[PDB]
Amino acid sequence: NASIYQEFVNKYSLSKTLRFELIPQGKTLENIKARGLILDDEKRAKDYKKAKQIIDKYHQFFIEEILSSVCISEDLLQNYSDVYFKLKKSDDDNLQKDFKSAKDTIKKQISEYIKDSEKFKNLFNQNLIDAKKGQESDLILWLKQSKDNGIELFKANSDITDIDEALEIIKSFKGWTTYFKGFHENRKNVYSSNDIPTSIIYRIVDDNLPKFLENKAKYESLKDKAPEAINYEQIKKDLAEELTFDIDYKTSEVNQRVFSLDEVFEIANFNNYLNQSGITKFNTIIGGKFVNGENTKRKGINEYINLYSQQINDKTLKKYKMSVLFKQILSDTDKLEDDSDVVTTMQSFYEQIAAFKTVEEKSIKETLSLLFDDLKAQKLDLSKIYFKNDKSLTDLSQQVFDDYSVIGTAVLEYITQQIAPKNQELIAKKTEKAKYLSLETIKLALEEFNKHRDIDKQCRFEEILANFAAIPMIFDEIAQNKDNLAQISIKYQNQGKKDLLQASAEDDVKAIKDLLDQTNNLLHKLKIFHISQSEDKANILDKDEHFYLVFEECYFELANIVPLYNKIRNYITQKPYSDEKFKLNFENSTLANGWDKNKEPDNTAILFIKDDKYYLGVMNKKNNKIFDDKAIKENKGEGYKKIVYKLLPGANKMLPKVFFSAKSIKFYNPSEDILRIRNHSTHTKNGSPQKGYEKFEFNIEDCRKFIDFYKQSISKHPEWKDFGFRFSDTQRYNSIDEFYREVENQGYKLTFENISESYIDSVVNQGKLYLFQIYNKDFSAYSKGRPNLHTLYWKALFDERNLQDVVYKLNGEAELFYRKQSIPKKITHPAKEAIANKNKDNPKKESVFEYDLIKDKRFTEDKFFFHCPITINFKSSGANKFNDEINLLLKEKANDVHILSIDRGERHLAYYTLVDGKGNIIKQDTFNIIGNDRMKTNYHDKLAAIERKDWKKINNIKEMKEGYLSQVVHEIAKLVIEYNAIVVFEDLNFGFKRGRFKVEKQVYQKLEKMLIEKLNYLVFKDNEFDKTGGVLRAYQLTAPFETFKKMGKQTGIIYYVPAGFTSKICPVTGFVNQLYPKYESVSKSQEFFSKFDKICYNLDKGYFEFSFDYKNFAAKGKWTIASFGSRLINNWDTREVYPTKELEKLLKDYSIEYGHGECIKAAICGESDKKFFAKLTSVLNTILQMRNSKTGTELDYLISPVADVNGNFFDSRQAPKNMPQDADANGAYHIGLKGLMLLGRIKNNQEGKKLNLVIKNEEYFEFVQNRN
RNA sequence: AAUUUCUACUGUUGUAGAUAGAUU
Ligand SMILES: [Mg+2]
Ligand SMILES: [Mg+2]
Repeated sequence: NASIYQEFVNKYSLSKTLRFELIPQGKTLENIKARGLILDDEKRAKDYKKAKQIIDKYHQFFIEEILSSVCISEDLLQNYSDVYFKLKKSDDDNLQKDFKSAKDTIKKQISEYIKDSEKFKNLFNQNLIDAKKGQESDLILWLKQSKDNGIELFKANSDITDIDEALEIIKSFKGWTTYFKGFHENRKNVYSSNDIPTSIIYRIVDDNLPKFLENKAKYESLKDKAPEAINYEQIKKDLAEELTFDIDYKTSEVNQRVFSLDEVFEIANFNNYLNQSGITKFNTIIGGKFVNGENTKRKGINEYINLYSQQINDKTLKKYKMSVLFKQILSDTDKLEDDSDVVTTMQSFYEQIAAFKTVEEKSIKETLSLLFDDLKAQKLDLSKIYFKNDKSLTDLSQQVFDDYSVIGTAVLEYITQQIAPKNQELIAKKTEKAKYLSLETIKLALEEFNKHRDIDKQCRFEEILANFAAIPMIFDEIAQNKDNLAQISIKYQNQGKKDLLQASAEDDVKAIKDLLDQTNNLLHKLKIFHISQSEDKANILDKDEHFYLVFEECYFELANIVPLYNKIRNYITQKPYSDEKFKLNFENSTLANGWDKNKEPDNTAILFIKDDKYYLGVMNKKNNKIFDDKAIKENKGEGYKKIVYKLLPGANKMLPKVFFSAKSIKFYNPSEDILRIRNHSTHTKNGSPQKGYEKFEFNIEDCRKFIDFYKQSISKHPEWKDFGFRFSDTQRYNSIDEFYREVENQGYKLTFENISESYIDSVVNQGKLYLFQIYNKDFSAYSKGRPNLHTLYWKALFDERNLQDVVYKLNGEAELFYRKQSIPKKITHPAKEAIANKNKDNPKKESVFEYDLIKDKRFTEDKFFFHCPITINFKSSGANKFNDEINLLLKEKANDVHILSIDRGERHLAYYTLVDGKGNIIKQDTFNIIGNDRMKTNYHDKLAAIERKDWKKINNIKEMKEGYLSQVVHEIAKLVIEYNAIVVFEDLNFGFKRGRFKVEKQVYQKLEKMLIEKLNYLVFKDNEFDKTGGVLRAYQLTAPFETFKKMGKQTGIIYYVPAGFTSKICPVTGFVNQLYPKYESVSKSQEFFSKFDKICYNLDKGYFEFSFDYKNFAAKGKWTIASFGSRLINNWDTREVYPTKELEKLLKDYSIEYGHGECIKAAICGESDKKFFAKLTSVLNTILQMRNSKTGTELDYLISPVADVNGNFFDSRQAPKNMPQDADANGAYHIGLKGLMLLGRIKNNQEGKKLNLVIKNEEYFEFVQNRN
């Protein structure tokens, strides 16, 4: 059996960055501290933190200015309003496309306007902090203007005192602009036109515009129905400052005057809002404002509606109240480093909750109590109020009705009888694909659903209303608990102390968590009402404007928990040490940007090799010529070997730029012919000719002529002449890109220069060069074991075997870092003193050490770090169309392939099954045990040992689980190569498992991702260097990871199949239970049992038999289930039940006589008694239960009611080795069967491009049943 | 209970596997 992956190696190139520690050598540290370089860069990091804040202030200013300047045409806004309001009442896919496009053209206008502005162009690049040509810095100009105009910008900021400091901080970065290269990338979004929730455009159109339109419609209707509601004269006198607007967009006339409430609500005048200042003005109009002298609040539109509602004593008028506009991004309104932060932030949050007053001017508790009481009182319109259809509704159904499926089944069935009573995608749109469901729909559906069910089993809508009537009671507990928190807060109020996370405080922490949990859970219950836009649907719906106005107002204030919850939790679970570090550049703006020899004086970083040890060194800025050609000539000696780095990147643009520019032109002497070639670009099929010259058709002789000129010029070039290019004969290539590729592949070359030890020692001794040793425990003298993979890669960079045909390449843009001391150095385990060994199975229970052992020693001392990127498979091309290649490879080699199916068990962390092409199981075992002869570690026992109330334990379990996964991906890899398999996982994107498992969906998703990334480059440490699977040749079975969503049905060699119906199936017969006896009602039970083909007693065998065809009741077949086994009945203690004896008892109890083996079907249908059918369906369900488990015994198994051709029943305990041994093994096995289907579809695919990797349940059932 | 970093460790100044850094 050859390895089907034997030739899948060196397939595609990918980048990786290796990490190492730098150990100062000789007098290096002494000189560095003497110059104080580290402290300077440390201050530079703090100045970075402040500098981000300054650049934020400039961003905020620019947002205001540009948005104030921006105008948008009335036609587009009116198109928006029209499609929007049309979309409210009727949801048409046409209006969906129309709404998206009408929205997108608004965003396009806003973005296209801002991007052409001058302040924006220099905003994200080097020119922001740097002075171009003569021009000074835009940011500095802004700061200087802010000092000249006497505005105090930074008074709010604690870090920055005054504008002079900000100017000095910004000037400090003038050559250091690269410090912000990451920062600017993140801020690039702020102005983006895409779907990002953090954008100025997104807030304008996606957030504020609908609210404004609603406010407009409420204003117009208010004028119509309530003409004297607003006092129009008085609002001008009070709010005049806000009523003043610079430009009227309706008439496009520029004049400064108070605007009429009619004018402010003109759709064209939205442009005066949409920026922070206008948003503030508008909001003041809506809600009113305060003047410091007055002592009373100036009334707003809303208060006028409120008071006029009092005069006429009408509650309807409040339905016209208006929602506040969202504040613009980066507006002037965080991280918890100590106990004071936890205490103060929590106190502030809950004080905000308690003191908040809604639009109705009552507390959140009072508002919600009044609100939900109204919903129960029926006063509200249930046609206009919606439940979100996500897990929130399922959770509601389970909460009140004790079944998650009731509501969904009820609405589906109700709508089915509604729109299609007589007899498909249409009903789905109305129910299953509906993003939000109306309360009216739920009530009607439930009533009609309850009409046919016994009063015993009925589920009532009044229960749901009572459920939400109950919620405000939670507030009382909150109010109580925070009072206790007050006393807890005082002891932890200390400013610098961390003691909250010590052991003595755990009880208080429990109190804190319980409080936060109560609030967070309260939010989760309310989350169902929230209206959240989801992609692929606008989710604009006709709604009660008062209900959602007050509810959204409460919800958004309450929703602040999740940031608070996450921050406090993160604080409690933080590790003893700290990972904080800051960048080290020694006096040089560009440190590692390239290793090139020509750029050595500029970049200042060089690499040495001494014996098997590797050293990095950095020349002092003043003396960077240390290694110039004369010096390496004078000092050549055998002590250290400096690395000579030569690279020709980007051949396509590099060759022409060098040969065809400036003085080089005269040197390289391009001929009149080849100059004609270049100008008209005849050498390129499609390329830009030199501007001013017209593109010509590709001519092959011309291209080859150009190649010849390039070769000649390479021979003349001083540096590239020594690269020793070996080129195919110029006549051989069909395209210029092939020559470029040869140039690029041979362009990277690494050589060494010997340097005397005395020269290195002296030059570091004088402070001229800083020498560090690149180190990890694999480089220690004591380390005889197997090295880290990264250690193998780093060693491989300089290996001669690698240098012949380059696999591992050295990359530029490396970085050095400094990490200060995070913890006291404590001797946890003194030497010569024995230690208990934590591993349960370890033979030696004690270990004795001659040297001290220090917990988390790496963080006890300051340390230097080095991050060096490298390129893997440099000569190989980029990765594309990988799945097609893999599928073809399987197509040819499918005779030899296997299926490795992995599943997260209920009693097992993970389980796998190797399956034959025919479907037999070659091997199955648990992943619980990770071990070699030295050590076996059982993660199942370890994990079960830990199991989780407090935050710290939950975190420890999660972290351990993720690390255990890091172990398991290797086992999977070994099995893949060994057995020639393909990995089959359950699909976690859609169709993920329902139940309770030892490994959560989120963690298992991590496992799938980790296995993808591991199979990107797969190396076995013991495999031979040159041979496949070795350091040079690593199996590449997967394309690089992209996103969880794009994993899809197949990634590389890994296939994701739906997990549905995996664990509930009979292995031999493929039996599935798709007919679920629920005992809906007596009559329905009679109909349900009547559909059975025949129900009788088998006299010879001794068990009852139920025979049926699914056609009468998704699944198809003739089954004839049996009662044979004993079933353990599912926390609370287990009892073993015998279905045969139970049925004997039930039938004997009634008139029915089974003892003759006559068919009972008619007699069963004869009884009208509730009790008979209730117990009968219960017994039948017991018969249908395949998985039986004892909670304490940790034993579960699968047995199936249907019989094979021999009449033997499948039992996991009596099962052979090629059949699943336990209940979880079944699920793994059937995941493999779905993979077998995918294997077959790969095997049989034809010239048609599309391979169908999606497995429908019908296909699943048919395949599984007849195959054996 | 030692680590470029992570998990489990003692597998002995480290052991097995994992490990794309930076940035927000
Ligand atoms: Mg090792
Ligand atoms: Mg540890």
